[PDB]
Amino acid sequence: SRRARIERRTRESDIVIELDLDGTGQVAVDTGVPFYDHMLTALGSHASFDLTVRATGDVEIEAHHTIEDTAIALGTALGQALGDKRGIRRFGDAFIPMDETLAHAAVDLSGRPYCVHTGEPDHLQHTTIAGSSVPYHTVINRHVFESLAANARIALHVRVLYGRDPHHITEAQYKAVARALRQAVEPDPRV
Amino acid sequence: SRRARIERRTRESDIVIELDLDGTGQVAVDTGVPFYDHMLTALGSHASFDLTVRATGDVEIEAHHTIEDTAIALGTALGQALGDKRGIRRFGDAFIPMDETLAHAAVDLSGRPYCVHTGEPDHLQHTTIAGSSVPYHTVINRHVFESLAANARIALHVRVLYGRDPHHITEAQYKAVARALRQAVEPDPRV
Amino acid sequence: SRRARIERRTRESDIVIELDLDGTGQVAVDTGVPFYDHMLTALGSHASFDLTVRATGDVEIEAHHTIEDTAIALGTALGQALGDKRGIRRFGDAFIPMDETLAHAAVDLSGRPYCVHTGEPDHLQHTTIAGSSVPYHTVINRHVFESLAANARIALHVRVLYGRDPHHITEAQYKAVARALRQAVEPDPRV
Amino acid sequence: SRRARIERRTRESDIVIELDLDGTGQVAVDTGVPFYDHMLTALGSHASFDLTVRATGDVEIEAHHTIEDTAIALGTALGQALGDKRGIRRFGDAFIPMDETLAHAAVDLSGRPYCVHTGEPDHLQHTTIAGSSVPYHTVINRHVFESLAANARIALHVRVLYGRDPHHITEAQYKAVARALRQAVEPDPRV
Amino acid sequence: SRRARIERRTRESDIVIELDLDGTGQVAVDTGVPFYDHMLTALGSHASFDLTVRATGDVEIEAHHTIEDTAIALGTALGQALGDKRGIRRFGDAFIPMDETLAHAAVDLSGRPYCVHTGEPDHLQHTTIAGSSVPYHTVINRHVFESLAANARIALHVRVLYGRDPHHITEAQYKAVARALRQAVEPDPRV
Amino acid sequence: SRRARIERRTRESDIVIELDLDGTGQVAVDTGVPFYDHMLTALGSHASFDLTVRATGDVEIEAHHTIEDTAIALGTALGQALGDKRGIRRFGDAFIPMDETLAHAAVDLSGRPYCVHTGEPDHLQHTTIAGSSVPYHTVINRHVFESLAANARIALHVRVLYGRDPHHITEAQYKAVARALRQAVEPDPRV
Ligand SMILES: O=P(O)(O)OC[C@@H](O)[C@@H](O)c1cnc[nH]1
Ligand SMILES: O=P(O)(O)OC[C@@H](O)[C@@H](O)c1cnc[nH]1
Ligand SMILES: O=P(O)(O)OC[C@@H](O)[C@@H](O)c1cnc[nH]1
Ligand SMILES: O=P(O)(O)OC[C@@H](O)[C@@H](O)c1cnc[nH]1
Ligand SMILES: O=P(O)(O)OC[C@@H](O)[C@@H](O)c1cnc[nH]1
Ligand SMILES: O=P(O)(O)OC[C@@H](O)[C@@H](O)c1cnc[nH]1
Ligand SMILES: [Mn+2]
Ligand SMILES: [Mn+2]
Ligand SMILES: [Mn+2]
Ligand SMILES: [Mn+2]
Ligand SMILES: [Mn+2]
Ligand SMILES: [Mn+2]
Ligand SMILES: [Mn+2]
Ligand SMILES: [Mn+2]
Ligand SMILES: [Mn+2]
Ligand SMILES: [Mn+2]
Ligand SMILES: [Mn+2]
Ligand SMILES: [Mn+2]
Ligand SMILES: [Mn+2]
Ligand SMILES: [Mn+2]
Repeated sequence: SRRARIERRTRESDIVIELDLDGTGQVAVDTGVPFYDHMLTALGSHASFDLTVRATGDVEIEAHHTIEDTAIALGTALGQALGDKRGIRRFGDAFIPMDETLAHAAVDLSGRPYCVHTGEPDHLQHTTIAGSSVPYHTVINRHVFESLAANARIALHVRVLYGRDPHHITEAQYKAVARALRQAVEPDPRV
Repeated sequence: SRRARIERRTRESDIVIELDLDGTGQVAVDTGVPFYDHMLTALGSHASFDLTVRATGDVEIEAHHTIEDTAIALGTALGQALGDKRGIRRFGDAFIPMDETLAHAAVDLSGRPYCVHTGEPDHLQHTTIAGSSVPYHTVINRHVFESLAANARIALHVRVLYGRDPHHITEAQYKAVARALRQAVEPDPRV
Repeated sequence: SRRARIERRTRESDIVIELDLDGTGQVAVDTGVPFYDHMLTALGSHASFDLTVRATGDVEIEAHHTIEDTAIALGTALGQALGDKRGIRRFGDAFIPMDETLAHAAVDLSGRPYCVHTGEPDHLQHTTIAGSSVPYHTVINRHVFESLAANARIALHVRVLYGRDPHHITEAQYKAVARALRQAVEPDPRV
Repeated sequence: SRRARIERRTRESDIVIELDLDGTGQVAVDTGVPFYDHMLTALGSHASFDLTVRATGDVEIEAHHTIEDTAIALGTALGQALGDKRGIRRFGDAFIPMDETLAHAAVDLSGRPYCVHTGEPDHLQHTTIAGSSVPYHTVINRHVFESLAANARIALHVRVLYGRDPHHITEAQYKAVARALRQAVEPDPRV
Repeated sequence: SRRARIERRTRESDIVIELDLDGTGQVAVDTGVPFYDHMLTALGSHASFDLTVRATGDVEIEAHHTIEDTAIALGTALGQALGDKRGIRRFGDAFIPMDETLAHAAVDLSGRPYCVHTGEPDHLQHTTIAGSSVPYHTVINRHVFESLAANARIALHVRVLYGRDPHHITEAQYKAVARALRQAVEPDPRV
Repeated sequence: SRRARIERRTRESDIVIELDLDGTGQVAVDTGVPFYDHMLTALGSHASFDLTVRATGDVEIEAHHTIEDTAIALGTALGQALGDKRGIRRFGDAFIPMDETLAHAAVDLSGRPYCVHTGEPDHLQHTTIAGSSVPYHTVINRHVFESLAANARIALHVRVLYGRDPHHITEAQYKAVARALRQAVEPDPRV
């Protein structure tokens, strides 16, 4: 009903997105960038989407291109699956506490494409989250939310009220966008 | 059931308000102040009210008196239609992104009359929104929310988190009050 | 179903808590600290809990010990009654206007124990709310929210956006925690 | 062996102190000032003294005189019970965390009478801890430590590294003095 | 006598902790995060615990989850092994110089769960300690001490008085917690 | 058992040190610099060393050379007497109140040579302590602690928390190093 399959094949990467807005958190994400996988799994789960994301890109250079193309593809999927947007809440927002962190997101689904990202501590502009694989530079967080908003054609405002740990600060934001989405996407029993 | 008809006839103006709290956004507003009409149409629509507003006043002087009397009348209608206020959510709030702007409103419907309006950029104290008709001075925004809160006898807190365009800044606030209202006015399945 | 009875007997005090998460605001609180009684009655009521709190302690010293033990016991009750936490909203938040005051609370019920309390004016660190009985020092507000979060094992973020009156500032916070709780505790029709 | 009984009868008050340095925390304190009782019970207990304090004074005026005379008497008892001070550690110190508070105390038992009290937040100069009885003004904390040091004829340095709650800030200090005392008073197996 | 075995199996990780408070520094730690292994080996050794820690987690994402779960499990073990806490010193503290660094830790074992971490230079919020394996982001230090304190249900105050090298700054803190623990955990010959 | 005899013959001075770590404060110090004698007598006594120091140098120039050579020799003695350092506490620290002054010292005996000296008031960089004999310039305090740490091959951190009198400020530091030493040097019943 509200589903979309998006294939995005660029020089730098290969993306397949399968999205059902009216899901139960059946989410599977593999991008070659494990922390990104973790963030997108949280987003799909907490938005109660069913979501598959398969992506392979030029991670030898760094995660940037793959992360960006994936977000673009995902935003495109979101718009398509939304369709005419009639009968929905339209607006949604959510606060996410995560230990010391508090993040917030608000959305207007029928609003024009726009992203405002504020409150993220300055050290996240040069912070790396690294494991045994391809690392994630948190400076990309903004890029993701902008790409997503621009291709879903929605208004997305993401705020960090405060926080210290970069993992918490980032996950809380992704989760906040997710629940904001979940709320806004739901059928509105009055309109 | 939760309806009210208010007629307010002063030296400066003539107002008729017809309000149904449990509506579907059937809204018709004509005050002689087209931007005000636009704001009140948004308020009624996004609050899921059914709302008629017919007003004629001394617009040769400026919109102030008509805008004020209308808000007073509308607040009075809101209180009357609310009645004993039993069984309702009581509290409501809403975030409204509008391009670069983010506005918020929170309400307590059984709280004592009170309005706090904060965060609006200083240039809105002397900004005019002008078209082919009677203009709207944004400095009035505050006046409207205060008049509304005082006559509905509710607690109304309106915030602009940030914003640049005066049209966006104002509409986002009106819309925020609307959805806050809509939430608070709804029947609460537990109380 | 989601109920708990907690008895907490220390050197300083004696506490009995009876808690039903799925209640209708049937609340009875007696701690020897009337303003605390007032705050906890508001918390239980606005959270739509059914709640009994009977407590006797060393109020000759001051309210601190009794207030603290009670909050610990109450948090313990909340955790127990929550049980495995499956099927619930998990996240909740609420804004509470109270005349000039605006307070907010956000919760993550499956999050790790954590409390962040911010925005409370400095004069509440040495303010007393006094009547004909045992007085309440508002500096304790923080202590209460921390104790509650630590023993329910949840993430609790409480904010005062602004305010002047200490009674309003405190009640608005207690009420905000209550509605945040109420939301987060509710069954989620999708998970 | 290291015991002392002190009776101090002034215009303002009546004090009896019974002190055994080599005790097990058998402590009983009654001054008419319940919070003071609580602080002195903690001091005796954590210092592993056996301690009886019976005091009646002019509490209609306020606790000051009684609190002061008691501390003087207690310091006098400490000196007497110490006697020639041979064979002891002489020096002692202790850190006391108490939730958000951290306090410290260091002592030189054979040093000349001296007290330095630092780091206590400014609002404790006008803070009251009040219950159902005679209240305790925290501004007195300093007075107590000075009186104690002057009459035991020792060097006593009390610090608050940080803290917020006045009950915690005060109790942590009393407890810190207690454990510092306990350490310094102990027989030194080398001297 | 004072031992505990804790198994903690989450989505993100698998932890087994074996803890004897009354040990001789027989410590074996393997978490997949070699620097963490180094820190926990120092903690167990300097606390004179006997300690086994076996942990496997989602280090492809980064060390965070594994580090956190391990600390939670370890804190839980500490509490269990502590049992009723009767007859012990209760309080402990230790200074650790490490070349240019000076760190301190103080504990109250019967105090309520609480952690205050202060004095760590700002560049440790975005510093990485990297070798041939999974890296360690020092921003996590705080997270570890908080998790540990919350699950052992103790008061833990960790301070860096000063320091420059992140390895020294971190190890000195872990070692300080260890010796503070060791002291506080010991049988008290007077209580 | 843990003893050392050091003879240090330079152009500027002649030093003989006899050191027993496991002593009873049998101390005799003669350097031609009476205040230095006083400081070293305090150090040996409060460290419970047995210590003989005989030194003659070029005091016509000033005390510097003799004070320095003596400290070097003493540090060398400390290291030698320490030997393999097995079975000892390793870490030690001590607070020394002295009227208005509070000083602290912490040591790591198996740590690499390092000295950090902080908190000493600026006027001690040009202060003289003078009597009927060769004077002592307090600026040398630092030099002494550095020389001592470098030749004993230990980590020595000396702090003045506060103080006014240069005699007190200096003696408190020497005494603090002494008790820190005494603690760290003692046999550890667990390692
Ligand atoms: O909190 P959640 O259960 O949604 O997620 C698991 C959580 O343990 C993990 O994502 C995380 C916790 N702290 C940083 N990352
Ligand atoms: O965004 P809405 O569809 O609620 O409203 C129409 C919108 O295009 C218009 O009100 C507006 C857009 N920017 C300023 N004003
Ligand atoms: O506002 P409520 O009806 O939830 O509560 C009664 C209210 O009148 C009282 O609690 C109060 C009003 N101002 C300070 N305290
Ligand atoms: O922490 P202790 O057990 O020494 O003391 C009891 C404690 O619960 C009480 O004195 C207190 C706790 N917070 C303020 N006062
Ligand atoms: O100082 P210890 O012997 O406890 O630890 C060995 C030490 O050489 C090593 O842990 C280290 C030294 N500097 C940074 N790390
Ligand atoms: O305080 P002690 O007994 O360790 O030392 C004697 C003391 O009287 C003397 O060293 C001194 C006192 N004030 C400055 N110097
Ligand atoms: Mn890009
Ligand atoms: Mn907000
Ligand atoms: Mn995570
Ligand atoms: Mn007007
Ligand atoms: Mn418009
Ligand atoms: Mn407390
Ligand atoms: Mn009230
Ligand atoms: Mn006095
Ligand atoms: Mn207390
Ligand atoms: Mn975490
Ligand atoms: Mn210190
Ligand atoms: Mn190391
Ligand atoms: Mn030199
Ligand atoms: Mn002297």
